Amino acid sequence: DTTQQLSLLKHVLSEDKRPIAFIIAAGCPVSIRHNDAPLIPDVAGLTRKISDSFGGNPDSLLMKIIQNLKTTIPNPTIEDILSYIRLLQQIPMSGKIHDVENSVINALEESICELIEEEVNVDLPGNATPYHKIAAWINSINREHQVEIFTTNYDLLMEQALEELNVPYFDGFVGSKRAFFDIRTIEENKLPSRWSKLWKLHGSINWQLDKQTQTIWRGTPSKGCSLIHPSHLKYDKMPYLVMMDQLKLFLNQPSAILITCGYSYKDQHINEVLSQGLQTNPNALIYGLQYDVLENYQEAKDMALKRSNLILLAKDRAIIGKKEGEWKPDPQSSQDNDPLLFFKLGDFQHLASFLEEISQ
Amino acid sequence: DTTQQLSLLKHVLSEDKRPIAFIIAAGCPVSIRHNDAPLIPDVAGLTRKISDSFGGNPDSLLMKIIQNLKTTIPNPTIEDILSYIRLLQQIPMSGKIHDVENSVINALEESICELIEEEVNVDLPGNATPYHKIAAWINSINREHQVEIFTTNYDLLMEQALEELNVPYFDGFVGSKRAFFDIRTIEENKLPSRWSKLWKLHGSINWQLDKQTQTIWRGTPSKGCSLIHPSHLKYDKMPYLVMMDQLKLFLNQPSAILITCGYSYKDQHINEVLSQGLQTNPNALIYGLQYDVLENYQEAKDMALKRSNLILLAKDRAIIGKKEGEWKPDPQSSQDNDPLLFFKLGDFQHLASFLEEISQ
Amino acid sequence: DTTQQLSLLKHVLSEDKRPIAFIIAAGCPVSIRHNDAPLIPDVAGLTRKISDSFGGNPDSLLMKIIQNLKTTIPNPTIEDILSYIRLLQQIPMSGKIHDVENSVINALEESICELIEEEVNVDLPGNATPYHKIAAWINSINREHQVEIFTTNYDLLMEQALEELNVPYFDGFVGSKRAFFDIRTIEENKLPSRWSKLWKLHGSINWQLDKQTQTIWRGTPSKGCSLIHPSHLKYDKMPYLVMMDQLKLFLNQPSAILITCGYSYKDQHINEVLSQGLQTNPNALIYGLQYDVLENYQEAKDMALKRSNLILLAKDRAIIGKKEGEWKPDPQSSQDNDPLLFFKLGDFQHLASFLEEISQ
Repeated sequence: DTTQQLSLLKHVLSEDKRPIAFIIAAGCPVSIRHNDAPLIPDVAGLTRKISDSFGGNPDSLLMKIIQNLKTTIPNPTIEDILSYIRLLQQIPMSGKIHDVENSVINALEESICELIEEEVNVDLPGNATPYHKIAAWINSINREHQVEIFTTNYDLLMEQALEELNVPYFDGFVGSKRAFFDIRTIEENKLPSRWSKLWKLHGSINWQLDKQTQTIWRGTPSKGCSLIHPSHLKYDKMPYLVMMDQLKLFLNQPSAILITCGYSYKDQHINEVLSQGLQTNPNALIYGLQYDVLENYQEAKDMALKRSNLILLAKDRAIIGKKEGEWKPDPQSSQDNDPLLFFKLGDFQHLASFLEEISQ
Repeated sequence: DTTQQLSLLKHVLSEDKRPIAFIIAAGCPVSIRHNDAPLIPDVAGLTRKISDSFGGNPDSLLMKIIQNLKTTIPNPTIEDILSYIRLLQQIPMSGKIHDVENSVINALEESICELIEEEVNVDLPGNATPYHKIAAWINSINREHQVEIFTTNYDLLMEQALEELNVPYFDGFVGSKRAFFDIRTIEENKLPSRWSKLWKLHGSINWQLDKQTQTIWRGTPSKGCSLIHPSHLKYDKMPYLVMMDQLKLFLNQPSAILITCGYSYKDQHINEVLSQGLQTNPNALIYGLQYDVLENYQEAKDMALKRSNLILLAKDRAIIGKKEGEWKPDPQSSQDNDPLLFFKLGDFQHLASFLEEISQ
Repeated sequence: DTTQQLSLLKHVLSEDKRPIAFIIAAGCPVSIRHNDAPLIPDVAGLTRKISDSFGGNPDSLLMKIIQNLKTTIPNPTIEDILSYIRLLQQIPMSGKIHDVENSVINALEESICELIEEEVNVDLPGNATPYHKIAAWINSINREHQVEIFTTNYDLLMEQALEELNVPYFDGFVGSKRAFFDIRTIEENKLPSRWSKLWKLHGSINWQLDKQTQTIWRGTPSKGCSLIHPSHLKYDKMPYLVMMDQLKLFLNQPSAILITCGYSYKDQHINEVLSQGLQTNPNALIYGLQYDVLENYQEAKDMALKRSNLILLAKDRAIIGKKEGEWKPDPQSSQDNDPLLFFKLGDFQHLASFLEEISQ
């Protein structure tokens, strides 16, 4: 099954008459090897670091909140904890839920934000990283349709890689000193055709908010970024709806394509916007790829079974147009012992190799 | 001054080359006189009746909630109370804030919904009501641009008036038995040019939700309608964002017009969407009219002073393109005593008379 | 004969350049199996249960009327009984024909109306019913020509199946509270091309009449629906002529197609409108299919023998262009005993399977 999918992917990517996009999740940053350790320990890692940082003491508010969430959420995460804490802050919660913290909840969330900021504030080492290969592919060939990239991460790796190889892009903000969030140009949609576009759905580490005018601006990472929010903030002093609107508006164009790398389809709003855009535009496609085994992704299988234009591919099997298929007999593993049919090409490093092979 | 604005409104409404809209708030239902009493006691009455219904006993949860809200917001209302109760429901609030009601908060909100449903579930008496006059104006002349109506009320007066005079309209839902919320046709925007469109921003009394499939549908008013929400519900099993997108998308059309009757600009989301639409489309106009005195409307003054495409008119003064003007010397009141210059036409009955005169 | 007709039907249905229609009679509701019993016992059942409901007592008016009709009508039915009763009450029939019932005829027709109402007031069980498959076929592919459905039944199965699978349609009425019968839009014929159209020729259980203004409207099934009339009512406070006219007007577009399922051609008006429209447009086709043996249908054979563009098909033989043919030798039944050549595809469940196969 490797040959057919590889060839068709080559054909669809080689054409320059179709829009292309990406979705980048924690899989891409974790795929970078450093000191035989993950560059960023992903959502589970960033959750466990907070859990161990405050220790196992039951007197801590954060451990109490985690065990409270265990009753409702089987596997609570940092996103859920942050949303829960912000929610508790929204109302004068002086009750027994916050009896231990009459006002220490603000300090707890402040420390969580600071530690996340310290953890994800790194840079790309060297010029052999996969992001450099991806940017090289992007600027290798001039195409009449712009290449967009959607990022659910907080790190600035992709911006750095796009600047080092000198690929222009527009991420929403326009300006030099304290770039503001320009709105009109976003929906004019008449940027130069050579530009890429980098949308950050979940915010970033450098976004900040000035409460004096209650307006946001992209600057430099300072002590506490107030738009670290994983899509949990105020009403439309908020660009989240606009980035989602941009994803949706992108999906509705004819012969649209999309590729997800490192996404586990565990976020509801992304999933429903993908579903809406996918049904509203039959021509829309999602060539979602999972580095993990498909058996761990019930949500992905449900999505694939509900729509016919979602060519979901996994490590072991594949779902091509509401029908599920497995790997055909091929000598994927030369060794006789454990002849596992694994599609190793779904790894992000291997994906970058694939793109650079296409480009050259 | 009356002559200039009256004539220009007549000319701009008489033309059929421009889109027209309305925004209808509690002022329109309250302007109907019945038994020398208000037909609907408006938001202040709708709140005070609820407060008096549970009595002045401090043991009641609702009064404790009201006094809790007094500490943060000076003037709590039914919308704020409902949002606050729903918010408290969102997390396992078993603490001292909800110590009195371990689980009685759900009962409290259920009773609030039932009582408000009983209060706003009435019908139009006779055929002399102003809504009938407005519908007569709408169907009096065929215009190449559809006339839309945005309603923030919960009553079904507008639908009944449009039905009795046989004016077709599309309110989002398509079907007969238990009509679903059709999404695609909303954004295709290719309905017959004769149809009006009636959008319900704050929900309505007949919308209901089935939790088995977590999908909404408009049917008949049963005991407990789960979409009474004044824009406080789940993520996009929710039509609120779609109606908001429709308001925005309408505002961006060339030479767009809008009229607000009974609106006090006391909702932040409505206000910011109006402002953003005004900015993105300078040609957009808002001929907002207030029945009350201008001195009570700080938000209206602010919006009118920071934008130029908003010809706000009040009972006493007017704001025409970022410049504030008052009533010029005219014999508005014949009586010598208290020669108050009041633009009395801003009341909804007088507005209906004005439209009737224009149509005939 | 199976292969050729099956292939030709596949080709004619697969094309998106032609109008398509359906006619749905009691065969489709009865084809549903429930508790090893018919979901609706069809016209014979709905007549015999009325007969047994009033018992075998000769003192009953209804039994007297049935035996009176036996003299003229060999096999009287519920339609004939209802028409006869409405005729009897149309004039002051105080004579010996109504000597037993000075005023009890109104009570008799009432009780008949409610009894029919409860007997036909059911819902679709599950999601494996054939109607769901038909709607899935309808919305499976976008076609430039709208798919209409004509129904002679009183049940609301088709509406429920269409709206559960998110299929829009227009059944004549426009509105939300008490949807009125809009006339102009019916003949404008400029609805969005994506919409289906569901016409109810024989009325329905939810249509009602307000005598204060003598106007009809679709609402919710209440106690006694005054428009269950099987095309026997007042003059043009009556939409029957309009739906008949709509069938006629549909027959006149070029390359028009039509399929009847469960129809026995026992209605004079439908038969003559089919014949006349088939005369006027020789390009019109009717692929009438009978689940029963053709020998029971003299009317269908007569009509097929009068016209060349009516490819009538039966269980045993077929009539293709005024020439009658029988089943060619094929191993339809594997068993040697009773090698009956029966076209099993004429059953409605099998038709739903056929449409599902075409769609997939």
